[PDB]
Amino acid sequence: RSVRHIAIPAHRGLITDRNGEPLAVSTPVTTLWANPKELMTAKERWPQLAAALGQDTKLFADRIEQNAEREFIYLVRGLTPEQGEGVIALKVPGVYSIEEFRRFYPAGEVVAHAVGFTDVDDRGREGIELAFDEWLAGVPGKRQVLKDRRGRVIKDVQVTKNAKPGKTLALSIDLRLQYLAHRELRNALLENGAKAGSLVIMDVKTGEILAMTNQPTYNPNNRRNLQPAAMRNRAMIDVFEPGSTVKPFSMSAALASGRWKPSDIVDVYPGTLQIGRYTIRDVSRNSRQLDLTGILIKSSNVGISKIAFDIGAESIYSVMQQVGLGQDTGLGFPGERVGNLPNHRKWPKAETATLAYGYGLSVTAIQLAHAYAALANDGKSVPLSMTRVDRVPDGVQVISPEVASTVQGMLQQVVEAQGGVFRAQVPGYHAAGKSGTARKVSVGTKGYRENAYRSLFAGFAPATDPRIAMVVVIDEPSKAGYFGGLVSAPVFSKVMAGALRLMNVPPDNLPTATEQQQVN
Ligand SMILES: CCN1CCN(C(=O)N[C@@H](C(=O)N[C@H](C(=O)O)[C@H]2N[C@@H](C(=O)O)C(C)(C)S2)c2ccccc2)C(=O)C1=O
Ligand SMILES: [Cl-]
Ligand SMILES: [Cl-]
Repeated sequence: RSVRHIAIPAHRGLITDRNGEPLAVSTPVTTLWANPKELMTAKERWPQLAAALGQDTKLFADRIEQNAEREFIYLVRGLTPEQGEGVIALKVPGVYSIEEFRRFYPAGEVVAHAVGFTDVDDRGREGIELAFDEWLAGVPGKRQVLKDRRGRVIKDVQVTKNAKPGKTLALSIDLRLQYLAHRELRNALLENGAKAGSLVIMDVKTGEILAMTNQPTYNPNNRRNLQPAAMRNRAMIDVFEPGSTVKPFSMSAALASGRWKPSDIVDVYPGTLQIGRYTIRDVSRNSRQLDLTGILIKSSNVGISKIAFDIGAESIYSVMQQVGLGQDTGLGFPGERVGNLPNHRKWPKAETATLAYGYGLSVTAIQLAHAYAALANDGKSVPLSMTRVDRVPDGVQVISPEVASTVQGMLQQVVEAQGGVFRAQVPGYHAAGKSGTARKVSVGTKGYRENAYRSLFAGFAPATDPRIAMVVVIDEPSKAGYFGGLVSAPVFSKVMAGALRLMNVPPDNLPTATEQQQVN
C-alpha cells in the first residue's frame, strides 16, 4: 500500500492566424491503462475488452500475461473522450482512463512550414512551435493517488500542483490568403513539372507576413512517411541569386546618384558586353538602345551593367543593404538564412556588373518580398513580423519618396507596356513588378547549369496605393517553359487577384475588371 504521484497534462497554447483561425490546437484525448494484477483476476472479460480495443484475442492475452507482475501498462492512447468512456463503461476490473492532449493542425499541409510541429514529448521541433516553445508550452501538474498492495487505485488523495496552460499566439498569417497561395503554388508546380517553389505575401504598410507557402510540403498530422526535404520552409531558409529582380534597386541607386534620369538612353547593341574574359549577355536582342524604363521592360543585363559602371558598386550595394538584402530580418525563425551581399575593398568591373543584375549575392524569398515592400510603401521599410501587429510600426525611409515613385511607375510599365510581362496583369487592378530567370548553380563544380533554371516574379499591387507585395519562386520548371515571365508571372496574377479581393481592396483598373467587380 502506497501513495504514487501522477502527472496532470497541461494545455499547450493555441496558435491562430491573424483573425483567430486555429492553426495548432491541443485537443482532449483519452488514454486507457490497466493494472495487470487486477486484469489477471478477470480473465473472462478479456475477449470482450480485446474486441472493444480492436485487438486480436490471443495477442491481447499474451500482452497481459507477459506483464502480469507489473502494476501499470498502457492499453491504447489517443482515443476520443467518448470512446474511452465507452470502454470504461464495461466496468472491467483493472482498466482505468486518463485525459491527455493531442496536438492537432486543422489546416495541415497548408501551413505546415510556418507552424511546424511538436514531437512525442510535446516539445516544438520545427517552425513556430519551436520558435515560441517557451511561450506555448504548458507546465504539467501533479496529483497523488493511493494504491493498495496489488496496485489497485482506491483514492485520489489531492492535487499537489495544478497544471498551467501555455499562452495563445496570433500569427501575422491570413489563413484565407494562405489557402489561396498554397493551392495556386501547388497547381503551378504541377503544371510546370517543377521540383520546388515558394510564395510569400506581405503587407507593405505593417510588415506582416500574410502568407508563406512552399512545395514540397507535408502533413504534420501524419508524418509516418515524412522525408526531410519536404520539411523545409524554403521561403526563409533557402537562398538564391535573385537575378534581374534586383534591377529596380540598381535603378533606384542610379536615380539617387544625381547622374541619371528616366529619359536617358543607354546603348546596348549588340546585346552583349565584353569585360576582359567575361561576357555579359542580354536574352532579348531586338533593340540597339533603351531608355531607363526600357532597360527594365526588356530586362537588359548590358544596360544595367553600363549604368553600374557609371555610378559605382558602392551606391548599388548601399541601396540593397538598406532594403534588407543579405541582412538579418530580425524574425528569429528557426533555420532562417541571412544570405550574402558581397563586399570587396575594391570592386572590379565584373563584380560590379553582376551585382547590378543580381548575381554574386544570395537572398531569401522573404528578403526579396521585404525589399519590394519598401519600394511599394513609397520607399519606407518597416520591420518584418510573423506575429499579428496591432499598431503600424515606424518605418525607415530607405529610398526617397520621389525615387520610389519613379521606380514604381517603371515597374507598372514592365507589367503593362507592350513587350512587357503581360501574364502578370491582375484583372481589375494596376500591378507592378519584375520577372526574372536564373540559371541554377552547377552541382559538383563552379559555374552555371546549361538546362536548369529558377523562375522568379516579384511585385506589388495595387499601383495607385500599394497594399501587398508578393514573391513567387519556382525551381526547375520543365514542362511549359522556364522564363520567369512565362512561369511565375501567371501565379502572381492569380494570387494577387484573389488576395486583393479577399482583403476587400477596391479595383483601380475598372476597364479590365471582371463582371463581379463592376457592380460592387
Ligand atoms: C554571373 C554570370 N551569369 C550567371 C547566370 N546568368 C543568367 O542566368 N542569366 C539569365 C537571364 O539573363 N535572365 C533574364 C533576366 O532575368 O533578365 C531573362 N528572364 C526573362 C524572364 O524573366 O521572363 C526575360 C525577362 C525574358 S530575360 C538567363 C540567361 C539565359 C537563360 C536563362 C536565364 C547570367 O546572366 C550571367 O551573366
Ligand atoms: Cl553541388
Ligand atoms: Cl543542366
